[PDB]
Amino acid sequence: DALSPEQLVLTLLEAEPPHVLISRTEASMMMSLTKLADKELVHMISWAKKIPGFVELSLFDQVRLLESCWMEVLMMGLMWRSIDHPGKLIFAPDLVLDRDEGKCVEGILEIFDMLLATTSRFRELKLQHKEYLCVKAMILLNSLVTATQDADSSRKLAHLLNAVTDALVWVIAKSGISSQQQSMRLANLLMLLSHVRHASNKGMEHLLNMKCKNVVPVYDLLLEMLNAHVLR
Ligand SMILES: CC[C@@H]1Cc2cc(O)ccc2C2=C1c1ccc(O)cc1C[C@H]2CC
Repeated sequence: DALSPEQLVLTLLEAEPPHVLISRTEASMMMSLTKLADKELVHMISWAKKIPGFVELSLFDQVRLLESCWMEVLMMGLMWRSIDHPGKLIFAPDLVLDRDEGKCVEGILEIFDMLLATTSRFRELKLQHKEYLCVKAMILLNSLVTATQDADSSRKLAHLLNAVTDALVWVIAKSGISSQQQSMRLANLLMLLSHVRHASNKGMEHLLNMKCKNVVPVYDLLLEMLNAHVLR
């Protein structure tokens, strides 16, 4: 009964890690970002772990879920920090970027555009903090081929996702607005998610031709952290 709305929303509230800090030239940027990314991915795993039922899922599912959503989760987190600061992407209190500034990294601009844009749409939608938290967990749990041995784990996963989805519904209900407005809102929140998903996809295929030269691929960084903090 811990996967009840009120409980869950509170759990996510407390499970939220504190923003990482980082003092602030093509490569030099990738440096600071990669450095932050690594620092956030660690927190992400703790965050995941603190979600009701996650560590009870099969180890396979844990790795698969985290491997498949880190980009999107990082993106969602970026936008929320930079939701109230138009034209800017607040990677960290110190490190902040301007639209034009994005022209620095090879075509990272498209990602920047898509992001800055969607951030705006969320701002307009006046995204609430609790709405944000539920939506985030959804991404972790939602983002094909199922092995017989994984059957039970799958079954559970379905529940966690349903619960979090219900919690979001609940959070929207307490917003006070009319019933049909709740419907409309939920639909909207999900529409925008599809964008973030599309953006994070671009970002991946982007790294599928990344200048691995003066930086370390975040991939390798994650695969290592997983062996460290999820297997071991
Ligand atoms: C909007 C940048 C995106 C998401 C993000 C959020 C964050 O808080 C820290 C790092 C990142 C990275 C991204 C990204 C976007 C496109 C890529 O091909 C690779 C990456 C990896 C890192 C930047 C080192």
